[PDB]
Amino acid sequence: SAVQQKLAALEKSSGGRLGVALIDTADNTQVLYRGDERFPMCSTSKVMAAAAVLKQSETQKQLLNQPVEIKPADLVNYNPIAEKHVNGTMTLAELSAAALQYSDNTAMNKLIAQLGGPGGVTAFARAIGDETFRLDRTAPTLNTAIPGDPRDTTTPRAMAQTLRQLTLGHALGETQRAQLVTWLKGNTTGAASIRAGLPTSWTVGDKTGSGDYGTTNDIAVIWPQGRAPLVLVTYFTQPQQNAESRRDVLASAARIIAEG
Ligand SMILES: *C(=O)[C@@H](NC(=O)[C@H](N)c1ccccc1)[C@@H]1N[C@@H](C(=O)O)C(C)(C)S1
Repeated sequence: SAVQQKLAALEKSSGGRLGVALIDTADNTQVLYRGDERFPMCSTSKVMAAAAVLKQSETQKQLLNQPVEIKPADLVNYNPIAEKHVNGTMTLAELSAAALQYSDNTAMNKLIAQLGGPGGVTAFARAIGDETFRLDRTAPTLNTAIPGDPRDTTTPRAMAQTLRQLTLGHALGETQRAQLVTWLKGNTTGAASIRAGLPTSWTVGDKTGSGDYGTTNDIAVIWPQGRAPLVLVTYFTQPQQNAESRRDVLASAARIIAEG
């Protein structure tokens, strides 16, 4: 197509490896660029963890109100919210909000522990039909993003298909799906990524990701006004370990997609 040429041109101008997957839910067509290649998810895998706890809430009705201790030894590299409740407690609802809207790594590790380890997160992915998603490590070592390392990776095709079933499909209950949609719309970390390349009248819920080798990710569900919703995944990684983040590439990919 024409989007393929411009995405390939954007990737050439960036010096890195770009992966894009779009699903238009009006006709279920797919716009893929390197859609079957493996990319490090970094903190875009947090959506899987929050959705798995939400799935647990379908049986444990009062699970999200359960308090969880935040002790100093739980602190890691980036804890913007959990820093404020040390020697106190946060409920699983506020931990999911801290993980999704502020990318709190301590909040993520608390979701992983609630699920019985990273194997419990991958289990939820297989239970909803995702055979590519694999979580192998806790935060922050899941952000190492070594080239060729299969740990903590997924493909754009699989992540877009899964994100649709969670936010638009019916892998979750209504209260759970609406709670996940509300969380993603309140994200505070994606102003410079997918959101920066979309028409400002479009409402977006998204989750960003960052890691070593300049890894810059963003997955998003997009509601255009007067049009069926869309799902967009943008993965980007770079050859140099000390590479700087490239959120501008994610915006440019979204603009190329939105024009399509
Ligand atoms: C996952 O994406 C997380 N990233 C990390 O833990 C990295 N070790 C890191 C990268 C850059 C600065 C500090 C730590 C969290 N999610 C990122 C994001 O959404 O962009 C993050 C920078 C907020 S940290």
